[PDB]
Amino acid sequence: FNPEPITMANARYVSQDVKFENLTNQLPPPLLN
Amino acid sequence: FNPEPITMANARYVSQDVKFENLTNQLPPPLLN
Ligand SMILES: *[C@@H]1O[C@H](CO)[C@@H](O)[C@H](O)[C@H]1NC(C)=O
Ligand SMILES: *[C@@H]1O[C@H](CO)[C@@H](O)[C@H](O)[C@H]1NC(C)=O
Repeated sequence: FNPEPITMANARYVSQDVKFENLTNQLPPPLLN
Repeated sequence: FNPEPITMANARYVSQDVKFENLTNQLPPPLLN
């Protein structure tokens, strides 16, 4: 257990899913335009 | 053995490490902003 910032080093792009959280604040850089 | 240019087709983003090289010149295209 070690909380780290979310980047493309540990995230991958996937398709839309209804279990996925819908974020409008503090978007991680992968999810930020 | 066949040296080819470094691109995103053969490189993946990883987290910071102390044994990684520190590049300031001729940065590969994945490492330019
Ligand atoms: C996120 O959005 C999808 C599509 O609107 C919705 O089905 C789902 O209930 C929402 N909530 C979360 C956080 O899963
Ligand atoms: C790269 O730079 C960092 C300082 O941010 C240093 O800790 C590390 O040893 C350097 N790596 C090499 C192999 O030069």
